[PDB]
Amino acid sequence: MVTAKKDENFSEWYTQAIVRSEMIEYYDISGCYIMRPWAFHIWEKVQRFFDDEIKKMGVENSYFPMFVSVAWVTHYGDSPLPIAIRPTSETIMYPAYAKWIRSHRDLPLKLNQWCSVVRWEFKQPTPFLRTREFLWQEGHTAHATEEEAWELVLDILELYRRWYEECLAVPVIKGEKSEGEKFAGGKKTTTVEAFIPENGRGIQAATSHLLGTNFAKMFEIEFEDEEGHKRLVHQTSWGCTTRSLGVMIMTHGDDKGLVIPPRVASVQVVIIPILFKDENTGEILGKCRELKTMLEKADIRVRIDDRSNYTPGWKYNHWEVKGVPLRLELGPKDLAKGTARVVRRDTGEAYQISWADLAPKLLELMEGIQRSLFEKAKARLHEGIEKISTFDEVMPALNRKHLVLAPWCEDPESEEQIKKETQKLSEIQATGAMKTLCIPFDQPPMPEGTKCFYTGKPAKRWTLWGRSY
Amino acid sequence: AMVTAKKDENFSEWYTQAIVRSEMIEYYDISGCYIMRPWAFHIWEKVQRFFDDEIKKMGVENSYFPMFVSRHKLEKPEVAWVTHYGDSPLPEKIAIRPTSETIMYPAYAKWIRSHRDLPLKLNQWCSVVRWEFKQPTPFLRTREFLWQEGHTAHATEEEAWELVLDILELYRRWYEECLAVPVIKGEKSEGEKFAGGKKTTTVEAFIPENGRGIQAATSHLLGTNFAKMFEIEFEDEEGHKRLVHQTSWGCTTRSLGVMIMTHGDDKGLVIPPRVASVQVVIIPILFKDENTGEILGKCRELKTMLEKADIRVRIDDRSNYTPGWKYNHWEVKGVPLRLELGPKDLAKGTARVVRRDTGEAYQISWADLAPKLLELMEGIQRSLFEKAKARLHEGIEKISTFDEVMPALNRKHLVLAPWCEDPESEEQIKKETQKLSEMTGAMKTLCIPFDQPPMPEGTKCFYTGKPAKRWTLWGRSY
Ligand SMILES: COc1cncc(-c2cc(F)cc(CNC(=O)c3cc(N4CC[C@@](C#N)(C5CC5)C4=O)cc(C)n3)c2)c1
Ligand SMILES: COc1cncc(-c2cc(F)cc(CNC(=O)c3cc(N4CC[C@@](C#N)(C5CC5)C4=O)cc(C)n3)c2)c1
Ligand code: PRO
Ligand code: PRO
Ligand SMILES: [Cl-]
Repeated sequence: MVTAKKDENFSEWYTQAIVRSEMIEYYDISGCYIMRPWAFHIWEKVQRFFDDEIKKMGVENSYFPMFVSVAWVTHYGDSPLPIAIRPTSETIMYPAYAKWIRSHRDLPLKLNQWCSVVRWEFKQPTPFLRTREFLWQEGHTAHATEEEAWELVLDILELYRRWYEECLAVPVIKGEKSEGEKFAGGKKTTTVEAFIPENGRGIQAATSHLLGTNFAKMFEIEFEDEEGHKRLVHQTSWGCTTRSLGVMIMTHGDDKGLVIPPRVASVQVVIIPILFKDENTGEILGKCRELKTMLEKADIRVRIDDRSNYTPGWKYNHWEVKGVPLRLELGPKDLAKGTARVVRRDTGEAYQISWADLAPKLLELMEGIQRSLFEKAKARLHEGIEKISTFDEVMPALNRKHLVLAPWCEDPESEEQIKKETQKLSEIQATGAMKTLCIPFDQPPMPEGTKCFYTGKPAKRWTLWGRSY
Repeated sequence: AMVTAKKDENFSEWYTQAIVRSEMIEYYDISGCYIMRPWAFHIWEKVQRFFDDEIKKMGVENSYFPMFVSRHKLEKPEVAWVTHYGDSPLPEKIAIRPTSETIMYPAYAKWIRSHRDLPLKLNQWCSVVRWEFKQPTPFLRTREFLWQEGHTAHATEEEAWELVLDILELYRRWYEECLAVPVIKGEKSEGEKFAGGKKTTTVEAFIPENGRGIQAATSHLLGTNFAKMFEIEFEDEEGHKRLVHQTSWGCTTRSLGVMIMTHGDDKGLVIPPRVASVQVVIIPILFKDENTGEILGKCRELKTMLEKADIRVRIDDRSNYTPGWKYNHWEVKGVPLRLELGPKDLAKGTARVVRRDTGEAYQISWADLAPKLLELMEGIQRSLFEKAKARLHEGIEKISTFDEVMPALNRKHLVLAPWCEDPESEEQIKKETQKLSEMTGAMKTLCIPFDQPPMPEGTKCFYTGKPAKRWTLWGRSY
């Protein structure tokens, strides 16, 4: 049972929740975490969704080696050798792209791979959020024109919005990264950002880069034109990781533990026979089995927790901590009345449902839960953003654990200065630096001559700032 | 580009040409590692979806464990050691997984307390690293490869062994039902067994052109051995602690290599319809604007019709290539069926269909296309399998004495021979066969087949002269 309370002791709540739900297991190498089925199934679900969608775009999967020509591999079982793990595979894939692309009809080229990457940062580790090894997908495409590459950047970003909002019920904000926060060596980075109210931090949910021609020039990825001229390809890359699971956990969880959106939950309905220690005669479990078969006919994912020793209250708490969206209780009166009691995890509301009506009503409830989780989260996102005009509004907003939307001149040195000055102010108040999250695609109007909230120069666009992961 | 090496003359060069010119493989600066290009990955995804669906029906759940393993857990030459980060040594070196028993089973020891926690059935899809010094072979013997490894724990041995056999049957289906590759079920010798395990079962395949057997997949009864070393125990119903009974089982991208080698021909790849991401490629014949728009439109209608019968169709309407180039391209890639549509076909209300495996052409009315192509695809799948099965049967000589061994090996055949099953004799046979051969010429056991021929009373071991125990399949091998 989760005993830390989410808003009072958030990091402790997160650690308790992810372990007591059986999502992760600890490991004797720092920064590495076992993904148990309760978490991994969620990965399987968003992976299937995204993979189906990119295949509709003509992206095809592949596998490139994990060794880059540095985590050095010096020996093979104490036989020394005469290596380097991928943090990301641009340098692994792009020589191959230079080889594969010769003329305009070789384009576009669109590849994806699902794999794990290793990033051995010294800083402190947190499961799903920032780890030594994590799973992701990385897509890399090359196009004859910049317009086509940018169109794909935006299509992928929309797919990421759907990954978060339709699968995980997490609202995100589409936007463009500042010059200082864009991918190294690219033209323009787009992103979807999420918000964590309990610590007021923005977090990058996924990222989709217009690399432009810089990588082509560096790796000599050229193609011959239709008129016979050598031209550089225009490239993109885009990635999204198991950090999505962390965001989902933080968005929907409450004081009792996780809440898993029905669309991705490994079990959608747990059937809990109200049986005590020697009560097994087959009457309750039989109807439990019948109900499982019926519900599975409607493509509902069901488990019966028929484990001998635990009380019904133990099982209720166990499955609430895991965050299964619906619980179906079947005990003796239920059996004698022909009904079952269903409790939905997000609100605790209970329904007495006739056995005939179970599969429809549950489908209904699941849609309700999934929509409600999104709408409540979207409302919290909206209540977490203060639209300001001047710098004196910044520190107050940050102390309410909010982000700010402010008019900005988009000068990069100004972003560095704002980082340093908000860090300074935070230490004197006693990680406190505030930085840009994105420049949202949805731009409110910019009245003529609006001043940048920090520099006083002419503002160019509304920019989203906050403390960050 | 097209294949020009002949499969029955320079087999190695033929294989290299077939995997490169079909766009399956790309070479890499780090020896023993290859890029797996999309055309190969499509086949991998087909067999992966099949096997994953089937183990999900058994209650196995997917998971993901770390790629790194500590020195103590690993050792409770193949193994790659991360020893430095930059110029600095790590305080303690850590290893990249060659296999995950030592990574998963400490967690198993912690998760299993009661008979109510069993069975525990997990799988993961990942890659592993076995860094041998010798010459690699794309797909078949590589330093990094993709696989699935399944790991289960049970309250009884009988239950674990049932699961071992059920997984082995899934591997038979993977090879024979999906890839159309015949395999032989059997049990490994004591010396070829998984180290630490109790009993290893296997499906073995055969490569006729070089005479070599190769393990296609493997399913181990670990028994209680690993439960002992990792202290994986459960309380039964009367409060007594018992060790669990364990299995582990794996299958890799080697299967793609075996498929290639089995069905490929002088024109290159031949993909069995069941694992072809493109079963039918439609090639519109456009020459000097003879009815361009109408031909393209009819191609799209035919694709929709075929898709409704679940046929996997691609229209190659790419402009910058000729029809003849498209023929060669999709041939070397092994697409099972090519459909051609031109002005003549447009008028007659028909299409011309060429099957990759034999080259036989058919003229088919549009209304008949779907049932006829479903039939042809079933026929191609079954024919690939049956021809390979005959080649496998012709590549095994049943013998009784050692003096028949070297002739049979020189015919590039395997031998099925009665054997006493003492391990010393397997080492002795290996050494003598190698010496007589004069890339290894040695002969080792491939498996003791489940399907045992009769053992007449008093049959002698082909090598020691002691009483034979069972028929054992031997050969040169990968
Ligand atoms: C940022 O300052 C830090 C502060 N405090 C601690 C750390 C830290 C500590 C460690 F011990 C180990 C690590 C290494 N892991 C990662 O860097 C990382 C990055 C991402 N990322 C980065 C952005 C991205 C998106 N969208 C990219 C597309 C991929 C996405 O998901 C996801 C995960 C799970 N892990 C970081 C780092
Ligand atoms: C035997 O002396 C040799 C002679 N000549 C060359 C080598 C060699 C050279 C290398 F450069 C790299 C390697 C390492 N790769 C592998 O050993 C290997 C094993 C398997 N295996 C082993 C059995 C199994 C089955 N079924 C198990 C389920 C897993 C299955 O698929 C699959 C693959 C793709 N690679 C070996 C070794
Ligand atoms: O690390 C990144 O952000 C880019 C996009 C995915 C692969 N590399
Ligand atoms: O390497 C092997 O043979 C076993 C089976 C898969 C996991 N370990
Ligand atoms: Cl946290």
